[PDB]
Amino acid sequence: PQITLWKRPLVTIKIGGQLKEALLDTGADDTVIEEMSLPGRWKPKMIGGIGGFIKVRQYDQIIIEIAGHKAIGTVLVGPTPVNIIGRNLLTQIGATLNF
Amino acid sequence: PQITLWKRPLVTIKIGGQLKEALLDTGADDTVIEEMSLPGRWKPKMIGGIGGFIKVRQYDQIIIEIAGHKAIGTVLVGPTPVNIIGRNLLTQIGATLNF
Ligand SMILES: CC(C)(C)NC(=O)[C@@H]1C[C@@H]2CCCC[C@@H]2CN1C[C@@H](O)[C@H](Cc1ccccc1)NC(=O)[C@H](CC(N)=O)NC(=O)c1ccc2ccccc2n1
Ligand SMILES: [Cl-]
Ligand SMILES: [Cl-]
Ligand SMILES: [Cl-]
Ligand SMILES: [Cl-]
Ligand code: NA
Ligand code: NA
Ligand code: NA
Repeated sequence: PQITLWKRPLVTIKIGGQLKEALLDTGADDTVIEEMSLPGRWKPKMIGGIGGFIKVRQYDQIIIEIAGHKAIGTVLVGPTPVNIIGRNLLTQIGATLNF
Repeated sequence: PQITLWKRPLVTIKIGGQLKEALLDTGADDTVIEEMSLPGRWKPKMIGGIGGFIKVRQYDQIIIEIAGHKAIGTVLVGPTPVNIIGRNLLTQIGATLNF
């Protein structure tokens, strides 16, 4: 599938067995998910955006499904306003920007 | 043209007669450029993202070139750490997300 950008590119994801909505974000290096209970070991990290940095929990090797595609990689969990799928997982699902 | 996402999707832009580098950002609603003198009328705005809000100057109807593509639209000028091309201009240059 090919998405225009007239609306936010929101898709369904599954993480921790839960369905959620998230933004496909080519401008994000990392994947940041809103506060949730997620099993697995983690470590503290800061991540930055406009407005400055926030403290998150970094979980490595998390299995996530993104619009039906399975990916495994690092997921950051913390007080983001919007769930973001960034380039570390967009590359694993084969997403590209075309134009 | 197809851009893979193993690295940040940075392109060259021309704005105000000056060349700059900017990120093609499907997760951004708006286009945000670092502090610069830009001629024209503007009005203040606040925009938000991962670390909170920043104040910007909103300029409408700015002529901009993005990776060789002309566009005319709203540019926000303020203390972003990275120049961002968001969906208001990605739709004009014909970008789509393919996965
Ligand atoms: C630019 C504006 C119009 C404000 N839009 C947004 O910021 C919306 C806000 C939405 C709701 C909150 C959750 C994020 C989403 C997506 N974003 C866009 C989104 O694409 C945003 C754009 C951006 C890129 C670079 C630097 C700053 C801002 N990316 C990000 O917020 C990601 C998050 C991350 N760590 O992966 N930041 C970066 O990948 C990133 C890269 C380089 C940096 C250098 C110094 C300082 C900060 C840096 N942040
Ligand atoms: Cl780390
Ligand atoms: Cl299944
Ligand atoms: Cl200047
Ligand atoms: Cl002027
Ligand atoms: Na789906
Ligand atoms: Na106007
Ligand atoms: Na794909």
